[PDB]
Amino acid sequence: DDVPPRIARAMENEEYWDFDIFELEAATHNRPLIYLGLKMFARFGICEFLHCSESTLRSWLQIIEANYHSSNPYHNSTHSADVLHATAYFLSKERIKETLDPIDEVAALIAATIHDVDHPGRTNSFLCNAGSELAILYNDTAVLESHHAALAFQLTTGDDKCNIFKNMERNDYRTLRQGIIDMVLATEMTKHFEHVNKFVNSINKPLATLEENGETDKNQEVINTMLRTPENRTLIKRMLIKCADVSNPCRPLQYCIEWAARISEEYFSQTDEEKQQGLPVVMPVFDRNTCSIPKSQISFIDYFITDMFDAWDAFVDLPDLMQHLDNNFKYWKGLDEM
Ligand SMILES: Nc1nc(Cl)nc2c1ncn2[C@@H]1O[C@H](CO)[C@@H](O)[C@@H]1F
Ligand SMILES: [Mg+2]
Ligand SMILES: [Zn+2]
Repeated sequence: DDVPPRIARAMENEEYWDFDIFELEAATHNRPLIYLGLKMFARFGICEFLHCSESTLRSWLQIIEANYHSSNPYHNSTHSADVLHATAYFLSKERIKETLDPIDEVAALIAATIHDVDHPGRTNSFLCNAGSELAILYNDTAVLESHHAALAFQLTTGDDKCNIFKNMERNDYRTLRQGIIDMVLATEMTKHFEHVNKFVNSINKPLATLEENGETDKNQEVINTMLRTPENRTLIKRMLIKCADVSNPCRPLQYCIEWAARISEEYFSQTDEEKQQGLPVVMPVFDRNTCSIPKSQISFIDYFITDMFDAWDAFVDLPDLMQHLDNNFKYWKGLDEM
């Protein structure tokens, strides 16, 4: 409640898409997740659903945020706060509000908080090739993604004061647990095109077919009944977490460039380490001495972003995001100047 002025001013227009997440980072002193978490969890009314106190949530938001590495350029508490902000925005839209249930809204916002917890600034491929402690632990299969979720529940349940899932029912926790685990694991990029195709075939194409009839009262109930099933809700949740995770190209141009520079720096550190240690170079194009950042961002957007957000926009209707995507894409094209 009693938040100091600079941090309180940074979180004024937090419902809006245009949000100064880096002012919050500077204001909070690399602690943006706890302050943004407090307001976001309260606004939805998550501790009323979970039956937790304010002090239980503060201890929970603290211990996860401590395990986020400040040394990492991109994968830190500020990134998870940006994803949490993106998550809440998509949940607040009319398509997602009317489709999803309150249990799903809680699972999404919790998942966004923990999805990259204890990131080593490195990819899965690096850890498998290096023979890391977690690579051997998870058998070179969803190494980081399983570690993020597994460690998050170890921190939450393992300590009594940190446990936000203390007063819940037996059935309510397991459905919530299965929901959070699935959304965190869905962020793995090897299954990127799998999660995009399953979204288009099961949601968008049926919804496109049903919309041919019109806006009749009986037909809207069929659109409701079809989307609101457990299978399709999960596919919407898998798509929502994926989009919010890589929503930085759809931000305002200042933030887009900042997110681009940070993730690029995190690769150059990895590429320098792989050369010195004598590991196989899994990311050859992302080297500080040869990489074009503008040209790299164009390749990333064309491969991952453009087709995914096309599907997500067609479903949810996101005119601000797709307009920013067009403005940022053309800016990266303009920086060649040769
Ligand atoms: N803007 C981005 N550019 C590039 Cl090359 N990779 C990015 C960008 N934003 C996110 N990523 C990557 O996407 C993955 C998370 O979905 C991570 O491996 C890494 F963060
Ligand atoms: Mg990930
Ligand atoms: Zn992520």
